[PDB]
Amino acid sequence: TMKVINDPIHGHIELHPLLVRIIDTPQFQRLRYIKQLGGGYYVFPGASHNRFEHSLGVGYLAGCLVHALGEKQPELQISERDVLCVQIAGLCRNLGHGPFSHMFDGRFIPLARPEVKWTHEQGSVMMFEHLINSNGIKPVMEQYGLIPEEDICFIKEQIVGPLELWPYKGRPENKSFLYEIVSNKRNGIDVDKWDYFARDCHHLGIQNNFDYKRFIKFARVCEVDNELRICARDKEVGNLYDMFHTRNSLHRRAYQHKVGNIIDTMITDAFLKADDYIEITGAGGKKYRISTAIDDMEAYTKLTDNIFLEILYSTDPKLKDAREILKQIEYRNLFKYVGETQPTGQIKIKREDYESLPKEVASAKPKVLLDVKLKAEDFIVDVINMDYGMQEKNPIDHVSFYCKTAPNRAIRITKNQVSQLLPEKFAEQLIRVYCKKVDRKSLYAARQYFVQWCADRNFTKPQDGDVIAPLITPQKKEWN
Amino acid sequence: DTMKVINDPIHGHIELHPLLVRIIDTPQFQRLRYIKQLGGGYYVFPGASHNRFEHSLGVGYLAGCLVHALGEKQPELQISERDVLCVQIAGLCRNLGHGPFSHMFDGRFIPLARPEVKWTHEQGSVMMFEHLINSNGIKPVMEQYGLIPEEDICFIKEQIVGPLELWPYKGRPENKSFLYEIVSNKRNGIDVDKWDYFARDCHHLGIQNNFDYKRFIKFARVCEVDNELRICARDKEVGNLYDMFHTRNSLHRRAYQHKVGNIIDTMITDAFLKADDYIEITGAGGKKYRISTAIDDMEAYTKLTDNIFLEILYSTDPKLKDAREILKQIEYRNLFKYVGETQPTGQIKIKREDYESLPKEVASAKPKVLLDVKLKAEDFIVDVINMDYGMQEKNPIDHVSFYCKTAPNRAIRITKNQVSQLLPEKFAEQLIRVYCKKVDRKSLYAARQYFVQWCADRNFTKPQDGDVIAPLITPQKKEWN
Amino acid sequence: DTMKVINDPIHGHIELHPLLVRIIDTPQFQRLRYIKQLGGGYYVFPGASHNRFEHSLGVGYLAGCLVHALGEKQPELQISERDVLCVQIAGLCRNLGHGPFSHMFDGRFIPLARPEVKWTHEQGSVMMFEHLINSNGIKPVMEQYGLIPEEDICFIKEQIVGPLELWPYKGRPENKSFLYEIVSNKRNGIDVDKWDYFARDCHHLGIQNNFDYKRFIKFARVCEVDNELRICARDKEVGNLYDMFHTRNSLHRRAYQHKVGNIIDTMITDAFLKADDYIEITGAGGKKYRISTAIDDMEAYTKLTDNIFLEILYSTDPKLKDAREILKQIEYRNLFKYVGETQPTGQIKIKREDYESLPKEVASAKPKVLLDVKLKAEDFIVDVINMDYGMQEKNPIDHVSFYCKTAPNRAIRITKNQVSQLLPEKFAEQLIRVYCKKVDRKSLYAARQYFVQWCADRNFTKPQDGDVIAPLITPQKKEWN
Amino acid sequence: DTMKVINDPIHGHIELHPLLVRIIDTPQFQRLRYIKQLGGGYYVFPGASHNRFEHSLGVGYLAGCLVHALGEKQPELQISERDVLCVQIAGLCRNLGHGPFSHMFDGRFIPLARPEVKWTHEQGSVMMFEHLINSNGIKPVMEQYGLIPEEDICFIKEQIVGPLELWPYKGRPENKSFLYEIVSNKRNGIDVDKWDYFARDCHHLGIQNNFDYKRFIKFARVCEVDNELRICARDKEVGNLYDMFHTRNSLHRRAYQHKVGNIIDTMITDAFLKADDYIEITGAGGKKYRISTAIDDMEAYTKLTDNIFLEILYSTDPKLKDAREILKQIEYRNLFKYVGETQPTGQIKIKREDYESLPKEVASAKPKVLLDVKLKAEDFIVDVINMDYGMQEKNPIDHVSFYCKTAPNRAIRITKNQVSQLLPEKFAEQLIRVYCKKVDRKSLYAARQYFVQWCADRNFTKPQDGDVIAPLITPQKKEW
Ligand SMILES: Nc1ncnc2c1ncn2[C@H]1C[C@H](O)[C@@H](COP(=O)(O)OP(=O)(O)OP(=O)(O)O)O1
Ligand SMILES: Nc1ncnc2c1ncn2[C@H]1C[C@H](O)[C@@H](COP(=O)(O)OP(=O)(O)OP(=O)(O)O)O1
Ligand SMILES: Nc1ncnc2c1ncn2[C@H]1C[C@H](O)[C@@H](COP(=O)(O)OP(=O)(O)OP(=O)(O)O)O1
Ligand SMILES: Nc1ncnc2c1ncn2[C@H]1C[C@H](O)[C@@H](COP(=O)(O)OP(=O)(O)OP(=O)(O)O)O1
Ligand SMILES: [Mg+2]
Ligand SMILES: [Mg+2]
Ligand SMILES: [Mg+2]
Ligand SMILES: [Mg+2]
Ligand SMILES: [Mg+2]
Ligand SMILES: [Mg+2]
Repeated sequence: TMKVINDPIHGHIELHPLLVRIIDTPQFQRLRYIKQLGGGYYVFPGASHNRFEHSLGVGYLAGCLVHALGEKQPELQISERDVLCVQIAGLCRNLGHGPFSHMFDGRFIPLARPEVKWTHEQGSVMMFEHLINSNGIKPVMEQYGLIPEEDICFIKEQIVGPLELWPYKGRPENKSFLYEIVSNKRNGIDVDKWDYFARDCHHLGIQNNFDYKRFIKFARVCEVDNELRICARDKEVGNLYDMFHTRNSLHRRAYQHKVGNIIDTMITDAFLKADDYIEITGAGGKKYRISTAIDDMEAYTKLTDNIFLEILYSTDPKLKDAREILKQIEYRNLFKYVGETQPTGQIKIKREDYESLPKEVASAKPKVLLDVKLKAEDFIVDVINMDYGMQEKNPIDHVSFYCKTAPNRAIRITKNQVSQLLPEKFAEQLIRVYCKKVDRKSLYAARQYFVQWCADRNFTKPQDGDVIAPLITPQKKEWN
Repeated sequence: DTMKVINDPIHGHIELHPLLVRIIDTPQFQRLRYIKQLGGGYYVFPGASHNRFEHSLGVGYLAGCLVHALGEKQPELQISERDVLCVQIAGLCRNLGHGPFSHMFDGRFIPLARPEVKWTHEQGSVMMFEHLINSNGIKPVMEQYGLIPEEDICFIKEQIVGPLELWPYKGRPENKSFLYEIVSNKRNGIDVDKWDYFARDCHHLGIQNNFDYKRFIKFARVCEVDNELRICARDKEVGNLYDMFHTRNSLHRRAYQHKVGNIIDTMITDAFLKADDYIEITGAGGKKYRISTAIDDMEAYTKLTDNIFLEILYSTDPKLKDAREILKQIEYRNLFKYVGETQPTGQIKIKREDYESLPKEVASAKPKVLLDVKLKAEDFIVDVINMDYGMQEKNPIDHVSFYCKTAPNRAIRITKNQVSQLLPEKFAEQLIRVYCKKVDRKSLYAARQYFVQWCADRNFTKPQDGDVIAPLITPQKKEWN
Repeated sequence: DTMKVINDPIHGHIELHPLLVRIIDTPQFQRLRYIKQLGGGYYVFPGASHNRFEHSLGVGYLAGCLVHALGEKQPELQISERDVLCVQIAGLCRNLGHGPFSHMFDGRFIPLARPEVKWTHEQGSVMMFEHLINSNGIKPVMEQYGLIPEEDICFIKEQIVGPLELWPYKGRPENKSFLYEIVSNKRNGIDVDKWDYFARDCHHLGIQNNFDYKRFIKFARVCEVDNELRICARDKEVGNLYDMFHTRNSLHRRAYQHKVGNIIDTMITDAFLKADDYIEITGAGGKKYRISTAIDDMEAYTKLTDNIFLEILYSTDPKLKDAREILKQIEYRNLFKYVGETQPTGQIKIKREDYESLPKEVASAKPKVLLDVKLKAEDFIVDVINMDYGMQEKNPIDHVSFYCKTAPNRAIRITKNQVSQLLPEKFAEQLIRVYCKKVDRKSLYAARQYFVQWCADRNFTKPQDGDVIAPLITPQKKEWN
Repeated sequence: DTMKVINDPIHGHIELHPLLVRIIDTPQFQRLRYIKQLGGGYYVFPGASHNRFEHSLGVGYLAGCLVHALGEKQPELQISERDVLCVQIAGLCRNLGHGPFSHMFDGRFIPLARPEVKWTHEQGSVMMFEHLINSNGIKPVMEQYGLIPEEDICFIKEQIVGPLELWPYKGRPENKSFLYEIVSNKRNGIDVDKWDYFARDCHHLGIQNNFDYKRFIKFARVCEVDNELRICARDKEVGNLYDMFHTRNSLHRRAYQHKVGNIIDTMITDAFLKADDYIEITGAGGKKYRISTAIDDMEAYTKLTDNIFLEILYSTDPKLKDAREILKQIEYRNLFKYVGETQPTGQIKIKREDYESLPKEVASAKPKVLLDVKLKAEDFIVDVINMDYGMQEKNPIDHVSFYCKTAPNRAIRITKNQVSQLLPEKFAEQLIRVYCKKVDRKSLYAARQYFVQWCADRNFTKPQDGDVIAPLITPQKKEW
C-alpha cells in the first residue's frame, strides 16, 4: 500500500504503490548520483541536491494540480488512471539527465558528438522504456487499472511532446489540459519549474519569489479553440510575469554563475580527454564510451557523477591529461574570468560561429604594451542565451485567463494591459570571456584583447572596462 | 544601565545600547506599538498584524549593522561610536511621525481634511523627535554617552528629513557624507528602511522576499565620488539592485496597493472625516484638538493612534452615528465595490488637482446600454496610484556608484544597457481604480458600463475583464477589439 | 456567495466556505482582531503583535484538514460535508470568548474583580457564539447549506465546552465520537488548537517549533476503542507526541510565562481593577456595564477589547489618575522588579486560597542581615505558576490510543516504559516568582534577603543566584551549601 | 590573496580568511564533498543529500563567531587574531577524518573488519590534517599570517582530539583554557559542531530545530573556575541547554537512528566487507591498500569516499559478485526486514562483546507456535543502540558553569532540582532492533514469534506491537 516520504520542500508526500515500484529501480535510483545543478555545488555549497529528490517533488506537484482540477470540476471526468499517468510523467521527466545535469547535454555531447541531436528529454523517454521493460512494470500498471498501450504513450508524450490537427494519441482533445501539467510546450508554465524554484532556493540560500500553491488554487480549465486548456485567474497575470522574472534571476545569480560555468567547462574538457579511454559496460557485456552510453540505456544507467571521481582517482597514464584538469579544480587553479559583454542592437550570434570567437579575440590588436602575446586556444568564450523560455516571444501572450464574473470564459491579456514596468524584450545574449593562462601578465594582456574586441565588434562596454583597460576604452566615443 | 538584548523574528537577537533603550522607553516611541505598519492591509492579509514599533527596532539595528560593517572593513573612515549611535537613533526614529493606519493618515486623511497644509510623516518624525527629547531629558543622557546634542540632534534630523535649509548638511562634514546614505537615502532610495520592511512585511504577509540585504552589506564599500565619500556597491551586484526595486514594486502590486486594502483605507478615512468635528484629544495645557489638528501639538499627536478607530466604533454619541455606521459596514464586510482598473495611454498623465473631477467624468459617460439605475458622481470613487522605482520617471541605478574587484577604491557608473535588455524601459506609471459606493447587483452592473465607457472615451487601456463585464461597450473601440 | 481564499503566513492559502465567511464577517468575530494572542508578551517579544483573529482562522482550517483526511482515508466513517462544516465552525469559534489580553483577563483580572463567580473563556466562547448566531440571522444560512441548527448548534457548542450536562453528547452519536477529539480534546489535549498556536506563536516570537502536525494528520486513523470510534495514532509516532508536550512546556517556560511578561500582565490587571468603577460600556438596551460585568451581557462584551488599555492610558478623568499612572510606568518601563524564582519541595503543593497570604509570609521572614529599609506585605508580589502536560499530575499519553501497521483497525495502548527512560517521571510542578513594587537599590537589596530567607524557611529550592544576591543567608541551609 | 565570501543556506554569507581558503582548496579537504553527512539516512530522508564539506565550513564559521564574540565582550582575555584563526582551522578540520558514509565507517565497518585496531574519525582528522599541511606547504602560509606552526599545529590538534598525552595541553596556557571549549568540548559536549549539525541536518531532513545558538553566543562569558578561565552561560539560559540535549536525542530517535536508515548502513557495511579483499586503493609510492587498511596511509585515505559504493555497484569483476549483489538489493529496495524494537529492563545492560551472540539467542528462542519455516542465527540481525546525553549515565549540565547579571564575573553551578521536575531522571539507555534477512511472509511471520519470545525470555520490554504481531506469545508474560 501507499508510502509517505518527508521532503523538506513539500513536507510529507504520499506515494501510490505503483509509483513506489517505479522509483525502486536502478534506472530511477541512478538519479541519486546526479547533481541537480552540476558544477554549481562548487560555488554554492548548499547545492548538494540531486535529481532524485527533484523528481519526487515534480511527481507530487503534478498530482496536486490534477487533483485540484478534478475537485473543482467533476465535469472534466478526470480518473485515477489520468492522475497516475500524470504523476508518473512528473517523476520520470528527469530520467534522461546525465552527469552534472545540463553540463552533459548542454556542453559535453554537443562537442563530443556534434552530428547527433540529443536532449535529456529524448533520454528520459528511452530510459523510461528501458525502466518499464527491465522491471516488469507493465503488469503492475494493469493491476492498478492502467492500459499500457495508451498510457505509456500518454506518459511519453507528456515528457517529449507528440511522437510524430490533434497530434497526441495517448488522450483526446477533451483531456488536452493534462498535457499542460508536467512539461508545458505551449508556454513553459509547469510543475517542474515550481519544484526547482523552491528546491534550488532552499539549497542555494536564495529566496524564491513565486507562490505555486496560490496558482494551483486559482487554476481552472476552460474551452479555448475547441481545446480544453488550463486557465489562470486574470488578476494573477502579474504573478506570472514574476515567475519568469524569478526564473531569469535564478539563472543570472546561480545557474549561469561565471565560475559555475567555467567549472562546468573544465569538467567537460576533462571528459573529452577521457572519452577514448573510459569504458562502461552496456548490454551483453558490450563496451561504450561516455559519449556513446546514450545509445544503450543499460550503459546509461551506470553513467553518473561518479565518472568524475573515476577519472580523478585513476592511475592509468592514458588519463593523465584528463586527471590533471580535475586536480586543478581541486586546487582551485581555474581558468580565469576576463569579463562580460553583450551584442548591440539587432546583432545576434549563431551557434556555428561559437568556435571562431576565441580566434577573433586573439586577432584583436590593442594599442598597448604587452609582455606576452596570446593565442586563440588560450581563450574561452561562453555565449549564454537568456530568455523567458520562448526565444524572442513573450510566454504570457500564450496564456489563457478567466475573470470572476465569467469563470468558464477564457480570455487573453496583452502586456499593455498589465504594466509599463515590464520588459520590452524577452531574449538576450551574454558573452563571457575566460583565459586558460592564469598568470598576472597573461591576464593583464587578456583584458586588453577582450576590451579591444568588444570595441571592434561594437559590443557593450564591460562594466569594469575603464579600470582593467584604461588605455583602450577612450578610443570608443559612445563609452566615454 | 547596560546593554539590552531583544529577540526579533526577522533579525534574531538584537543588542541595544542603553541610550537607545532610554529613547525607546518613552510614550512617544511606545506609541508606535498601536500603529499598524500596513494600515488597512491587515483587513486583507491577516498575518499583517505588525506595528511600526517593531519595524523601527529593525531599522535601528540594520542602520547599526551597515555603519559597523563599513567601519570594520575600512578604519581609515574614522567612524566613531558617536557616529554609530547617531545613525542608529535616526534609524529608530524615522517612523516616529506616522499617524493612525500609517500611510492612510498622511496619504489620504490629512490631504482631504486640511487641504491647504503641506504635511508628511517625515515632518512629523522630526517634531516628535524634538518633543521626545525635551519631554524626557534625553539630552543629558546623550552627553553622558559622548554625544554633542547641538551637532548630533541636527545630524539625526538631517538623516530623517534631509537638509534643514556645495554641502548643505551641518551635522557632519563631506568626509562623512556616506553616513547620510544609510537611514533615508535621498539620492537613490537604497537604505535600511526598505530592507527592514521587505523582510518584515514578507514574513507577515506570507509572501516571500527576493532581496538579500546581508549580501549587500558584505559588498558595500565607501569610495570617493565627486569629492564626496559615498557608499559604493560591487559592480556585479547591479542586477540584485534592479531586483530590489522590482521586488518593491511587486510588494506594492500584491499587497500595499491591494484594491480592497485601499478601499478599506478609504472607508476608514471617510469615517475619520465624519468624526473629525466631534472627537477631541487633549494636547498641551489641557487644550483641545481634533484628529486633523493633533499634528500641530506633539503632546496631542502622542495620543493619536489606531485606537481612534475603536473609539469611534464603540461610541454612543449620536453625533458620531454616521462615522460609526461606516466602520460597522467594514465589520460586516459591506464594502464599497471595486469596479475595475485601467491606465493612461502614451504621454497622458493625471495631476492631483484633477482627482476631484474624475468621479464626475465617469458619471458623465453615456454608455449605449440598458440600465435600471442611473448613477451620480458621488456614487463613484476613483483612486489614482502612482507606481515608480522611487524617483518618479528616473532610474535610481543611474544614481548609484559601483566598484570593481581590481580597483576597490575607484568608483564607477553603470548604465542600464550594460546590464540587461530584459529590464524595464520606463520607471513610472499610474493605475486608476474605480469603485462604487452602491453595492447592489444592478448598481454594480451599471457602474461597470460607465467605467468601461469612460476608459474608451479617455483612450485608456482596456480593462482586463472588459469584454466580460461590458461586452456591449468594448466593440466600439477598434484598438481593443 | 461562493468560497473565499485567505493568505495566512503559517498555512498559506486557506479556502473558506461561504457559511464560514458569513460567520466571520460579524462584529462578534471581528472583535478578535483587537485582542492580542499573547497579551503582555508583546511587551517582551516585539514580534508577538498577533491577535486571536488570525489564530482562529488557523484553527478553523486545521480542523477542516483533519476531518477531511479521515474521510478520505476511511469512507466507511460516513463523514458528511455537514460534519465538516460543524467541525470547522467550532474551530473558528472556540476563541470567541477571550477578553482583553487573552489569558490575563480570565487568568488574573476576573478572579480578582469577581471572586465569587466562576468563569472561563470557554464559557464565554459559547455565549458569544449564541449571541453571534442570533444577532446576525445565521440560522437561516446554516439551513441553506444543509445544516440542522437544532442538532448542529448543540454539536458545535459541545466541541468547544464539552457536554452541556454514558454517551454524554447529544449533537452526534457514538459512531461519530472521533469528531469531538478534533477542536478541543478533553480526553488528552491533542487538538488542532495547539497545532495552530505552536506554529503561529513560534513564527512571531522568533522561536522555532519542534512539532510536525502535518505528519500527525497523515498517520491518524479512526479505530474502535470501548465501543467508541476514536482517533488513533500510529504506534511509532508516540515519541513525537511526548515531544509535542515537551514543546508546549518549553514555550511556556521561554515565552508565555516570561517573568517580565507576567509582571506586565499583573500591572495591567492592577490598572484595570483601579479603573473598573469608572469605566462604563454600553450593553443591551443602553444599559451600562463595567469591565468586570461586561461578561454578563454579550452585547457589551463585544465592545470589550485591548482598546480599554488605551482608553485608560489616554483618559483625562481624574477619577482614573491611579489606573492611568500605572500604565504610564509601563510605558517608561518603570516596572515592578523581579526578585527571584523558586519551587516547592517533595509533596508540598500550594493551593489557590493560600495565594493571598504569601506576600505576608515573605514580609514576615526575618533574615539575619543589616537592612536600611523594612518592607511590607503590600510591597511584594508573588506569582504562582502551575506547569503541567495539560492534565495536572497525569500523563496524557496514557490517554492516547495507537495502531500498528500490521493491524491498522486494532487499537492499542503504549506505556511510558515502552517508549524511553529519558522521559520525565513527573508531569506537573509549580514555580514561584517574587517581585517587589519598591524599585530602588536598597529596597531591592532588602527584598532579596526576605525572599531567600523565606525560601529557606519554607524548605523551597535554592534560587539559582541565591549565593550571589544573598550570600549571608544561603550558608545557614545545609542542603544548599 | 584576500578574503572570500561563501553563501551558505544555514548561515548566509560567510567570510573566509585567505589562510582558510588555502586549507580548503586541497584534495584532502575537498574530499569531504563526496562523503554524506548522514550516510544511509539519504536513503530514507531524500532531502539529506548534504556532505561533510559544507558542515565543516559551518563549523569553522561558528567557531569564529564565538571566539570573536568573547573577544569583543572581554578585551582583558587578550584574544589574538592568531587565536581566532587557530580556532577556526580546528573547526574546519575536525571532520577531515570521516570515512565513506560518515559514522557507518568508524561505527560499523572498521570495528568488524579490523577488530584488533582502535580507531576513530577523530584520530583520522588529526592524521589527515598533518598530511594536508605537509602535502600542500601550508606551514609557510601560516607564518605569513602570523601563526607559529610549532605551537599552533599542536593547539589545533589538541582542539580536535584533546591532549596528545595538571594542565595537560601544550598549544596554549590555562589563561586561554576557554579556547579549548569551542570546537570540541570534552568537558560537557557543548560546542559549535552540534550547533551546525542541528541547524543543517534539520534544514535538510525537513524537521525543525528547537535550539538557538545565536542566543547562546550572546550570553556567553568567560569566568574563572578552579584557576581556569572557562566559558560560562547566563544562569537563566539553563533550560535552553537541557533543550539542546533533548533536541539532540530527538534527532537521533527520528533520524540518525531510523530503523531503516540503520539497516541500510548495515547492508552497505556488509557489502564493503565482502569487497574488502578485492578492492585496491593506491597509496603512497604506488603501494596498494584495502578499504580496511586505507586508514594507515593518508594518501590512500584521501581517495576513500562514498565513491566506493558505486565502484562496487558498477563493477564487472566476478570476485565482487556477492558484494555487488547486496547493493543491488538496496536499489530494488529488497532490504532486510525490521522485525521489532525492545529495551533492557532495570539494571540490565548489554556489553559489546555480547553483540555477536544475540542473533544466536533469538534463533534459540522456542515459541509455542506453529511454524512453516525454522530460522537460523545467520538469518537475524540485532542492532544495539546506546542513547545518551553525550556522557553515558552522566548529566552534562552538572559540568556547566553559569553566571548571573548581578555578578557577571562570578561563576556558579546549577543542579537539576534547581531547574525543573519535568526533566529526565536518567540520561542513558539502550535500544535493541531486530531484523530478518529472509524477507518472505512466512519467514517474517516466524521471525516475529522468535523475537517476541526472546524478549519474554530475557525479561525485556514488551514491543509496542507485541499483541498484534505475536498474540499467542504475549499472554504468557504476566507483567505485559
Ligand atoms: N519523527 C519524524 N519526523 C519527521 N520525519 C520523519 C520522522 N520519522 C521519519 N521521518 C521521515 C523519514 C521518511 O522519509 C518518512 C517516512 O518514514 P517512516 O514514517 O519512519 O516510514 P517507514 O517506512 O520507516 O515505517 P513503516 O514502514 O513502519 O511504516 O518520514
Ligand atoms: N528562551 C528564550 N528563547 C528565545 N528568546 C527569548 C528567550 N527568553 C527571552 N527571549 C527573548 C525575549 C526578549 O525579547 C529578549 C530578552 O529576554 P531576556 O533575556 O529574558 O531579557 P530580561 O531583561 O527578561 O532578562 P534579564 O533582564 O534578567 O537579563 O529575548
Ligand atoms: N499576488 C498575491 N500573492 C500572495 N498573496 C496575495 C496576492 N494577492 C492577494 N493575496 C492575498 C490577500 C488575501 O489574503 C488573499 C486573497 O486575495 P485576492 O486573491 O486578492 O482576493 P480578492 O477577494 O481581493 O479578489 P476577488 O474577490 O476579485 O477574487 O490572498
Ligand atoms: N546574487 C547572489 N545572491 C546570493 N548568493 C550569491 C549570488 N551570487 C553568488 N552567490 C553565492 C555563490 C557563492 O557561494 C558566493 C560568492 O559568489 P560571488 O560573490 O559571485 O564571488 P566570485 O568569487 O564568483 O566573484 P569575485 O571573485 O569576482 O568576487 O555567493
Ligand atoms: Mg522544462
Ligand atoms: Mg532585563
Ligand atoms: Mg523613503
Ligand atoms: Mg486544550
Ligand atoms: Mg572570486
Ligand atoms: Mg563530541
